[PDB]
Amino acid sequence: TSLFTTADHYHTPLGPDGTPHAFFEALRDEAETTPIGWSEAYGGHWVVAGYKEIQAVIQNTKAFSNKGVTFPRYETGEFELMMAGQDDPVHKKYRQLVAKPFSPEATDLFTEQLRQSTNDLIDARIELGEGDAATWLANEIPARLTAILLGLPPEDGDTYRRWVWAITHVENPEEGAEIFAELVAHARTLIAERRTNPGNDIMSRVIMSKIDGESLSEDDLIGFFTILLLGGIDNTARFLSSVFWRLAWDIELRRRLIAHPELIPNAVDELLRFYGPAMVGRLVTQEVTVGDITMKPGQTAMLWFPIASRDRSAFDSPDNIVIERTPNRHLSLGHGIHRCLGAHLIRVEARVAITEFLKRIPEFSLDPNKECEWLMGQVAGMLHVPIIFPKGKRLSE
Ligand code: HEM
Ligand SMILES: CC1(C)O[C@]2(C)CC[C@H]1CC2
Repeated sequence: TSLFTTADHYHTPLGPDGTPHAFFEALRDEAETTPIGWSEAYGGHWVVAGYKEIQAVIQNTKAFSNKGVTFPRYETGEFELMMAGQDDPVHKKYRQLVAKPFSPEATDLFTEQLRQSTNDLIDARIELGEGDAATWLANEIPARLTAILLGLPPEDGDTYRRWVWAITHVENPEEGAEIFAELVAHARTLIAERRTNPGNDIMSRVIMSKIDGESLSEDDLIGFFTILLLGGIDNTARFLSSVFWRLAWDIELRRRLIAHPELIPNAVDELLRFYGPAMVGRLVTQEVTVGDITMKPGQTAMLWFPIASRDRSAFDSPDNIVIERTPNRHLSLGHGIHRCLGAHLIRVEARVAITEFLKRIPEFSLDPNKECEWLMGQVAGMLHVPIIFPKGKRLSE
């Protein structure tokens, strides 16, 4: 009996705790014998579970193309994801356009506004003594951050979330395409507006940019817009929700982060290893052998990062969250040329999220009368995290 045969990142068996982690652990155990397995899901594809096997695939850009980065493909109409859905040299040229504003020295400029924002969000419910940490904080912190990066109105998080849902989760493909078409319409307007009155934001920047003497097509710009929006409203929101969930019941982890704030960055790294929501696909472009398996052009490999992150040959006590873990060479933010662009910014954002929350609400728990909900997908993490806590006081009247 092989767990690879019906492995499906959108349909992962959930254990009693609410998460797919029992299943991830079982699959990790099997992968010690079989690091790469065939799944009959999505018409048939390779599932890459072993840590060193994922490293081998991800370093091989000659045989594995990022044209298959989403599998099954995200609903983005005729548009593609900039950087993430491209290979070199096209890929490298586009990333260079936004390398500078995503560098650590540039993104640190947001840190104090991130603290203020997180605190203002906490204000909204602290007097109430209950709330969904996902909808209330985990979703909102990166949505607002993302809106600032894209030069969008920060109060329209619900609109941006509807678009993201269409791209990633809506099942009816007519609706999904229709709703992605709305994004495109809003994106065209914004681009036209930044064209005449540019600002400091990333969109303004890329609109004013030039590759090989030529300005980018509108479709390219829409691609930039789309992936950046995804990085925030999907990936970060789900990661932060899972973290809030863990802190809600794991009183031992919680008291330590409060007692050792100097440990928070390292714990964020460990949390990324443990609750890293993402998996990515690769399109096989030439015959290639990895370990025991020979893959063929046209086939797709899903890189199951969460399983690699629990590989006993790469991490000691992989099933434990050890906040002092170092080094921690997890794959939650990718590796190689497609390594997460947000990287340092997401670390700072997670650090601030956690620090201010524990500072304001050091005691809380899961709501016994409302259900948690895990969202399965290529990006997987908690969607609803209802909590209760002793009523507090706002900082800002
Ligand atoms: C917890 C939050 C996040 C996680 C877990 C995550 C995960 C990842 C992973 C695993 C990759 C590798 C893709 C591959 O190998 O094909 C990647 C790439 C990428 N990420 Fe994210 N991400 C997060 C947040 C963000 C944010 C906030 C942004 C931007 C605002 C962003 C922008 C990008 C871009 C542009 C790429 C492609 C870079 C390239 O192709 O060179 N991400 N991400
Ligand atoms: C899952 C992940 C990491 O996020 C996006 C936005 C970028 C790369 C892939 C696919 C889509």
